[PDB]
Amino acid sequence: GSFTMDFPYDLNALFPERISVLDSNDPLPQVTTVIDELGKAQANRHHLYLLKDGEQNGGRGVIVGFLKVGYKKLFLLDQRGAHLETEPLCVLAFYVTETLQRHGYGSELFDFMLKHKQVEPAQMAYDRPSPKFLSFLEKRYDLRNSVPQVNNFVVFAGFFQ
Amino acid sequence: SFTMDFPYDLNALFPERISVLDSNLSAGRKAHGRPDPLPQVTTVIDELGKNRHHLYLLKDGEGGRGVIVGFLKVGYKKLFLLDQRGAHLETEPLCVLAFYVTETLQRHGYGSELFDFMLKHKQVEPAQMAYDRPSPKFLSFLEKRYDLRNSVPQVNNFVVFAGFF
Ligand SMILES: CC(=O)SCCNC(=O)CCNC(=O)[C@H](O)C(C)(C)COP(=O)(O)OP(=O)(O)OC[C@H]1O[C@@H](n2cnc3c(N)ncnc32)[C@H](O)[C@@H]1OP(=O)(O)O
Ligand SMILES: CC(=O)SCCNC(=O)CCNC(=O)[C@H](O)C(C)(C)COP(=O)(O)OP(=O)(O)OC[C@H]1O[C@@H](n2cnc3c(N)ncnc32)[C@H](O)[C@@H]1OP(=O)(O)O
Ligand SMILES: [K+]
Repeated sequence: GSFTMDFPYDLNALFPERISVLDSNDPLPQVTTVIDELGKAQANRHHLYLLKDGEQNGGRGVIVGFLKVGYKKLFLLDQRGAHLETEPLCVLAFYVTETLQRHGYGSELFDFMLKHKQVEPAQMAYDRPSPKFLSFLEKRYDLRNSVPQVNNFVVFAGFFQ
Repeated sequence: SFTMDFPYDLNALFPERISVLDSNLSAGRKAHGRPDPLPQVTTVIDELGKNRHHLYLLKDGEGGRGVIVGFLKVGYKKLFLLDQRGAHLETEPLCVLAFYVTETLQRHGYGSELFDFMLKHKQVEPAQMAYDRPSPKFLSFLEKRYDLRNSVPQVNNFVVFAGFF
């Protein structure tokens, strides 16, 4: 249980963000309890996935990572450098808490999104991805061959077709 | 209300800022024996919806589970705007991106309570922000409650008023 709210049906359907918390199958970092604040110190909605793992505090546990995807209208270059407008699903944010990286949490988060969006990794665009995320994509999803862009998004060979 | 523990680095990098605040006029009304009627609701457990943007949720409170009666989402956006004489102008104001109060409770002052809370806490006036594709009811809201009447025509789907400049 991650939320304690009741939503009217209309508000829920028009809710500007889609959010999912899933449980996971180690050094615990320091945490803060969030109560009423997160992040503090015909519409195509982005989908935020959060991963929980642990039984701290009678099962409450800890959110160890998040993944945000979404549709974005992108003007891309193709294989022959021709221009092409398109609206793929994009990874917009991807993070696992530092001390728990390289423990498989990211893979779990990413896999859940694929299964449920029924998209493959080569069919998405990646917004300004970090070195670690590139490595992750190259090593765990065999995404090796990129088609050069000038708009800060990365897309791989399979995307075209 | 949330029941999660966030690591500090994850919290600081969290891609969205979200705030839930309790309603005063909802509390006052219930307290004086004339609470507003709640529609049928769904209990959320692990699913919602089935420069960071800031999402505000207004809770009608119980002391059990309250009810979210409205939401307001703002965020900074880089915009290429036209001014009053049509000169081009790039600027990055706070924008309203989404604004909704559940249907049966519209026109009870709830939208005003959310909008006022955002203005105080973001410390902006309504004329200094831009409005992304606002619905007719929201325009009405702006015109009637905040005296935002004079629009400066744009071609990019955002609405801004004279005071903005
Ligand atoms: C487009 C944007 O959203 S950019 C994403 C934001 N990320 C950052 O700023 C820094 C790193 N942050 C992270 O959250 C993670 O490292 C992620 C999200 C990229 C991957 O999630 P993890 O839980 O770490 O991935 P998981 O453990 O499932 O798989 C591990 C693989 O990811 C990569 N990886 C994870 N940590 C590192 C690291 N420190 N250096 C290099 N590669 C790394 C490697 O491919 C690794 O495989 P290896 O152990 O065989 O070298
Ligand atoms: C940028 C984007 O997000 S566009 C906004 C999305 N809106 C919609 O899809 C439809 C309407 N949805 C709503 O959620 C609301 O009516 C809001 C958010 C626009 C205003 O919230 P409320 O809680 O209803 O506002 P509040 O009760 O404080 O003030 C009422 C004023 O809003 C306006 N308003 C509210 N409902 C209506 C309506 N059916 N018709 C016309 N104006 C309305 C009027 O100006 C009204 O003043 P009046 O009663 O003197 O005419
Ligand atoms: K509360």
